[PDB]
Amino acid sequence: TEFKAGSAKKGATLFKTRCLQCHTVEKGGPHKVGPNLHGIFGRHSGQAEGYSYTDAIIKKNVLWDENNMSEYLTNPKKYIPGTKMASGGLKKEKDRNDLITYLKKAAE
Amino acid sequence: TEFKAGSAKKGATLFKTRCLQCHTVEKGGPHKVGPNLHGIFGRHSGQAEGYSYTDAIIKKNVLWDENNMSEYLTNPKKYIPGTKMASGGLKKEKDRNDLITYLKKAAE
Ligand code: HEC
Ligand code: HEC
Repeated sequence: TEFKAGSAKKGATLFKTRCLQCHTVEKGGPHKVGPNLHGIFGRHSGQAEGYSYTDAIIKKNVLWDENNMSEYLTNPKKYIPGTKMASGGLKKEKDRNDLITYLKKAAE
Repeated sequence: TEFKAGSAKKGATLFKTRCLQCHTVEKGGPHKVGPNLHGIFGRHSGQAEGYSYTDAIIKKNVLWDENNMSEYLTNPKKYIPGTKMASGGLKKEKDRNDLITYLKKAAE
């Protein structure tokens, strides 16, 4: 990979401070500004049901792997021009690594 | 993605004619020349237990997604220099697509 396992604990707190505002990760969690992320890994972009995605994300049709998720998080709009995810991104690979480690584990 | 779903039926027969010689895909299937492929998607390269992999594959530490699997199949040795998988590859994207479609489904 080009993703290195980080601290799932560190990633949990990054999630809460950077992602929670718009998303849930638990199975059965609701869509909010952003879609619930349970089971995101291996799923393609813009496929959660009952969520209204941008045309851009559906069509980018990104396959979510720890690798892909990394570029996305780096700079969402640069990666999927047109996305309405209003996040400036996680510029440090160390933060991304911790977050993805946490997300790999909690969205399963 | 850059992978398009094909014919799972077509992929089953490509598997049997090109992959079966060295691999099994069923859960509980044994390692043969090549490792059993059950649950390969989302797993990193060189991690099936009880199989003796090349140094190269372990270290390539490729994360298996439909996308990755595609490049691999295209030309194994060009993608993982040092691998002992003795396959010349699947040059047509249409064949790859059918195979991966089948593999996505059978290795789950
Ligand atoms: C609101 C201010 C958000 C914050 C903070 C984060 N995300 Fe987000 N996300 C948001 C929206 C509005 C959308 C949908 C975009 C669209 O163009 O329709 C998303 C989407 C995602 C995705 C893609 C989901 C898919 O089903 O394809 C992922 C993987 C994602 N968001 C993850 C994520 C993470 C891990 C965040 C914290 C670093 C995060 N987002 C912040 C809104 C918002
Ligand atoms: C014997 C002549 C093989 C044929 C035909 C195919 N594969 Fe293979 N595969 C083979 C070996 C000896 C190995 C291990 C390589 C090493 O360097 O140790 C592999 C490995 C794979 C992998 C990687 C597995 C992992 O656990 O990381 C995959 C995804 C794979 N093989 C798939 C595959 C497919 C789909 C094939 C048909 C087109 C196929 N292989 C042919 C041996 C042989």
